[PDB]
Amino acid sequence: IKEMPQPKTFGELKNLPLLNTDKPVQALMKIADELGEIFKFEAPGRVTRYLSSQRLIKEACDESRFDKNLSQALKFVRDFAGDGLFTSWTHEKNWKKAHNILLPSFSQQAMKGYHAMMVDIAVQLVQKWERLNADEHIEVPEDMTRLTLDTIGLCGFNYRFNSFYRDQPHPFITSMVRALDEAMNKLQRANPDDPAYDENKRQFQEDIKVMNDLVDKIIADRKASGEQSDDLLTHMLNGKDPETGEPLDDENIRYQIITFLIAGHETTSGLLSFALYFLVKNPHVLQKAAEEAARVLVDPVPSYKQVKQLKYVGMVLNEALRLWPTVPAFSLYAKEDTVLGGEYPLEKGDELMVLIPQLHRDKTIWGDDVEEFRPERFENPSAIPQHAFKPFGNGQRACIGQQFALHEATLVLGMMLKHFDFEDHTNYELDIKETLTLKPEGFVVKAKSKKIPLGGI
Ligand code: HEM
Ligand SMILES: CCCCCCCCCCCCCCCC(=O)NCC(=O)O
Repeated sequence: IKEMPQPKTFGELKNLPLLNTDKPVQALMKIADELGEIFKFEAPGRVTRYLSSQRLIKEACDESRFDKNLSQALKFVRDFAGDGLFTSWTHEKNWKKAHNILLPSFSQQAMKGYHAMMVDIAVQLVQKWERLNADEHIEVPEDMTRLTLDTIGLCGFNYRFNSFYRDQPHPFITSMVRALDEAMNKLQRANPDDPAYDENKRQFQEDIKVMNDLVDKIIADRKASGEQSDDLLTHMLNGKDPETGEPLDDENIRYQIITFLIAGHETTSGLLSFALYFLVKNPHVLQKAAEEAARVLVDPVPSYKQVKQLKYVGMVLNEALRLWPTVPAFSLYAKEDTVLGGEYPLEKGDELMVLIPQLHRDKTIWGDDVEEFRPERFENPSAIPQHAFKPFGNGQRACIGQQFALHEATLVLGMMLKHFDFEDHTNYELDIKETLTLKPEGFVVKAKSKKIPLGGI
């Protein structure tokens, strides 16, 4: 047994005020650098322990001892995501039921079926950039969000957000971002119901209505449609769980739609933005990735098999996920009393937070050069020790859309690298914006076309 390190306190508020920053994860990473593999974080009537080492996180990932917990951030997101897959407890009937009903939507057969629609949106991104004038630059995260939101909309719901037809935000995105920002900001509130937050509450309810009005539109579009679809929404509306034999009810379907539109694009936009950022900051790595894209993507538009062949692009994405996993943490609770790492006693119900970016910087696993961007670390994924690399979470509660995200991002990054040479024209200083999720803010580049014709579709 050992005393646990803990950061600075603010009297009766304990550690709570440390979350009074617009960059909490980054603040927690700095605390982990100072305190080590584990530290306690107290708030009035609440406590959790932040883990940063693979040695302790591998134990936390033992599902016989710990189950997914809804962190305070997820409890706030649940106000609009309900018992959708991301914010449901493992023991709630609707978690396994929806998991069984929707898993087929991420099968290899399904991925092959989404490919053409991913190409449709990727072609729109490449055409936008080909059409820019000499003077112009690209707002990277903004365009990656256009791409990822449209891709989940089309592949998952046969709905076109038509984001490339807009210069300003879709009300959905504005409301989604503001809702996630509010959840993050509520983390530091000692008195959530003080009147000074009435405006925040009013705005939060307004943003939730906007998201629900969009769900209404997607559902109306499907009912009134003639096109026969067999996508995510088809399974949500018609699929039956093999175990219970039951389909989802209307309320849960609405929560899944909101969940998938948000989880199904926000983090992929972050991944693509960080990958491009690292590529322009590491010229030799960008050269290797571009060479592979040119060599592999020999047709007017990429085939599904060709995307699977973009090995180095895939390594680039994994190395971007290592340094800046866009869902930066996940939470666990102890199923029963147990001892963590042979020295930290936990009582049944105690919470743990896995700080993924810190796990990914564990020098005892990766070597000392953890801050370097080296895709080659992922040349042979099998040599990576179990539970050392966890950008998609753990076990039965791991990311259900992992393959969708990586196929979309590999396809798009491959096409980007094939069609343009990129320039960090402002020598951009990394600024990571936090809204629970992480993404570069203000990242801009110039893309000079290689003038390679694009195929139809
Ligand atoms: C590279 C982009 C992505 C990253 C880094 C990511 C990361 C994660 C992580 C860390 C979790 C576990 C959360 C926890 O334990 O609290 C998770 C869960 C989940 N993700 Fe992803 N994700 C990504 C893309 C996607 C996409 C594109 C979709 C939709 C197709 C998606 C849908 C989900 C859902 C529905 C869950 C909840 C699964 C369950 O518990 O049943 N994710 N993701
Ligand atoms: C409905 C799908 C929603 C997808 C959004 C995913 C975001 C999940 C982010 C995980 C939490 C980020 C951590 C924020 C900082 C922190 O340590 N908070 C402590 C806490 O929330 O208890």
